[PDB]
Amino acid sequence: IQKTPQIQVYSRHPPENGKPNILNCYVTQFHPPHIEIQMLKNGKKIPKVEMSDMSFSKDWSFYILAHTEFTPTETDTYACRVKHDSMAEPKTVYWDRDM
Repeated sequence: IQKTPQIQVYSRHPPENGKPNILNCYVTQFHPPHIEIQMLKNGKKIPKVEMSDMSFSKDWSFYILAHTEFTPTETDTYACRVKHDSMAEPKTVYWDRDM
């Protein structure tokens, strides 16, 4: 049947407040390919998000990478929100600084 996405949210480099960085949302192991991915800053969709082409895995699933430039601060929250038919509602995964 439908396969549920695995979602990994991570920065390129160890985060330092006030230093520009790249935030990534890597979504894997989903089927069918229809999916909606948003990267969020304080709950608001980030307008400048780059999406890789979607690829297919030999384990019978699709994967894709969203990323954006960001500057971490003490108070800003970042997340990736993923809507897929395998799930009853969109899943929000927070960037975890305790990472």
